[PDB]
Amino acid sequence: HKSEVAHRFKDLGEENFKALVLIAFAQYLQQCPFEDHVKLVNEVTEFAKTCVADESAENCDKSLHTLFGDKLCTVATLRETYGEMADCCAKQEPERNECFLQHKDDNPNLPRLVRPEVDVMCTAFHDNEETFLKKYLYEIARRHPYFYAPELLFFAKRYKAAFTECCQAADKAACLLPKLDELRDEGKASSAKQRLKCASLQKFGERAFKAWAVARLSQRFPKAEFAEVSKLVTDLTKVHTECCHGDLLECADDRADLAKYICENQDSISSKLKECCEKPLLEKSHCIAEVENDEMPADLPSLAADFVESKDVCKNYAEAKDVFLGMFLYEYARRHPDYSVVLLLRLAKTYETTLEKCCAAADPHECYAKVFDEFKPLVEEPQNLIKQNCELFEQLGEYKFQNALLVRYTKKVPQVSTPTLVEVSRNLGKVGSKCCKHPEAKRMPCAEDYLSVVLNQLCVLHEKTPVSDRVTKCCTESLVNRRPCFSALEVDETYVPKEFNAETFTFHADICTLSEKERQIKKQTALVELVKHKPKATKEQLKAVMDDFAAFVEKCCKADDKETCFAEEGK
Ligand SMILES: CSCC[C@H](NC(C)=O)C(=O)O
Ligand SMILES: CCCCCCCC(=O)O
Ligand SMILES: CCCCCCCC(=O)O
Repeated sequence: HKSEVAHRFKDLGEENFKALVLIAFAQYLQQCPFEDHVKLVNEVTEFAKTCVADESAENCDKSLHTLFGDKLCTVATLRETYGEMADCCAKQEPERNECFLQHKDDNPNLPRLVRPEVDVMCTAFHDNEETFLKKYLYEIARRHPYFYAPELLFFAKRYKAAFTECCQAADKAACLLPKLDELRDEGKASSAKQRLKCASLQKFGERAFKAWAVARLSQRFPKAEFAEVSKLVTDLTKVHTECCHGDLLECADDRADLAKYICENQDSISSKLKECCEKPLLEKSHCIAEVENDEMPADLPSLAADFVESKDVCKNYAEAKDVFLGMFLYEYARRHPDYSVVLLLRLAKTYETTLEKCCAAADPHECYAKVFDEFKPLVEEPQNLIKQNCELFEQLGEYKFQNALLVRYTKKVPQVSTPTLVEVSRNLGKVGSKCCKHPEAKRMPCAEDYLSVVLNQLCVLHEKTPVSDRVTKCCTESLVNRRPCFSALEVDETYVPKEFNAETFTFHADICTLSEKERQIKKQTALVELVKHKPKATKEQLKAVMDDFAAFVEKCCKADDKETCFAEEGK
């Protein structure tokens, strides 16, 4: 339309409009209190309704980023609270928007959300239901400034249905807590997953994201032709490009169009989409992003015919390189659902390098004749890591598997901060519980693509305050080689041991009131400092103090002397 705020308001509806606007303000301004954002969203909602009445009204023709950007600069003393971020309000679009994306804090030093009692939450949900949900959208968006905004509406919908169903049940806690705990675990999984898509677009460009899109969509939709996948790749790229840039209104509007196009052409795409297109609009897009791999068509020809033994290999490649390379990736991904997306990108990167080198000779066919043999070592490298690590996880258990990976990556890069090393290594142990139970046919695609997400978490957490050059090297190298780069790292011998500090290993009775999951994080934190202090400590010596630690906390917390057991054991 002529008025862009009117086009999104009419397409998204008023309810989703207010929600996405609140997510936009909370991701950009994360430290601003909840009451300040409510005023801004309502003033945008009031202004949006005036443009729906007449698209030729005042200020209705300006861009969505100028509107949202000007409103962000109206909150007084933004420089006082956010420091030097207000220097970017003195800029013009799209420069002002680019810096507002630069100041997004992945770790925004916010206090952990203390969860009130179930009856208190059910009371607040009954008092002001509209305010209760807005607090959920607000608190989540601050701590996850790259959250998939259309998905966050779905989490908010299930967060509402949880309180609607459980607050009427006799045992409210037995109903609500399993749903709230599952929503939190699934929520952080969606955030870290979406952060990889944004980091791929911002750091490596659209070209690196389209290659990822061609691979995963071909694995998931093997029956669709290349022109149909290229249509879905181009549209899906536009959706995530807008969401990562802050275009949350255009993003959710374009995802609804993509989910509508996919569901209207299921026969040309996949057979697994039938049961999910019967769901509501917000639930429909969620499942399609997680639907199972469609059965690949039987009797497919070997890829040597089209790409190795052909006369126009260099002719078609020189005419359209990225198109010819895109066809190779689509044809290789649809046939191998047992490969990870990242592995398929390495093979496509390997095949591209060969054509650039071999098509220059006078006899190109004789040069790239054994190009597919070059893929053999690349396929076996992740399989050996997953086979060895799953054997280590199955014989140790998740918590012990985290500690084993914790010491491993702490010795690899001891410069990274302890809180970053703890969270990343804890999520590095969850891949064992996630997909070491899978057979080898589905073990590699899930294990490695999960590692790319968790390693990218270490990438962005270290990007803000770079303390180690080896992490920065493996992060900015080539994205697809992030896991091999990190896995090929060895013990950092140049690292000097950190000086001793007795205040780090002191404790109080507050650890006893903490939850079991929060208590082991307190224990894993001391293990990182222990490995940093003694980088040459053997694996069994680390157990003696950690086994001493586990029994010493259980002994002190169970006894009657509140702070005497902890203080007397401070020697
Ligand atoms: C539970 S999340 C699993 C990862 C997600 N789904 C599948 C089927 O791969 C994805 O496409 O990346
Ligand atoms: C809106 C439907 C998008 C489907 C593509 C999902 C790709 C993925 O992340 O696996
Ligand atoms: C199931 C595979 C688990 C991989 C954990 C990290 C392995 C490494 O890079 O040392």
